[PDB]
Amino acid sequence: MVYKITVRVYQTNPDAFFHPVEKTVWKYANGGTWSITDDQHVLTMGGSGTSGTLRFHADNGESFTATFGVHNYKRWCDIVTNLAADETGMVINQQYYSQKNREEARERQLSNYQVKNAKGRNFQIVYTEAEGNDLHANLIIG
Amino acid sequence: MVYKITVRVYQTNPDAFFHPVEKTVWKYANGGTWSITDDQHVLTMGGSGTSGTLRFHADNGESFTATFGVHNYKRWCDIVTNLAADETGMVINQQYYSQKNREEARERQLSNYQVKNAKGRNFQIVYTEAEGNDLHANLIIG
Repeated sequence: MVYKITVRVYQTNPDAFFHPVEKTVWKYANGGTWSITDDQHVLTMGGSGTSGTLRFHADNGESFTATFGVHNYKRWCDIVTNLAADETGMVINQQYYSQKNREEARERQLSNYQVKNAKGRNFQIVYTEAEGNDLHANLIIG
Repeated sequence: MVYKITVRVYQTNPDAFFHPVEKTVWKYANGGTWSITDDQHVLTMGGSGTSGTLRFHADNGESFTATFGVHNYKRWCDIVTNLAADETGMVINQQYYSQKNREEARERQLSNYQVKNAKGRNFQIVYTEAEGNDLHANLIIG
């Protein structure tokens, strides 16, 4: 059955402004689509076992990836900060199915995750609808 | 050596409606960003030698990828209409730097390319500004 993850982005700090610069979809479970409905990023997936990655960028150099997916019928999420120049969104998205620490993050099936970058800025994902096929999550930027 | 490719999408046939469902950026040349300015898709790249893939999807089931980038200081593009169910945009984008047939398609440095899918719908990419670091291309859907 189709899984959908609707993401709302909350920027709370005026000292920086992030905007999406990359939207990727993993190939498993017949892939999926990244779309927009009323300023909401909607990830529609063909089933459980795949994911999608949003990469954001602020004009001050700061950047992070926010990956949302469904592993064994349960939602998961992870945030990667301090990205290298050759660490684009498609690079990160694939790592959750090849790189050990990333695979463990997905297998944790978190309804919420929190991490900071080197500058101290906090990034959080919180699933407000954390069960079923219609998932909703807030992306909160500190 | 920063390159920018501005893409304008033209849909000419009311029997279908396509919309972007994936925007990827290849990791080479310090990667880059996919952005939006006045309904135009803007691919900014840190240098020559990388690319970005836009995957489009119609509600009838039709899909294709339009990849734009710079190879050897000249613009290039390619359209893939025979998307496998496990071939998302990030899959296609990487193949231009791993699969020989896609490598050759990139190294041809096309500023103009036309191709159809199995249903007979035509897809076209034309660079109206095919010179310099500020490149401009039309994506015309038949």
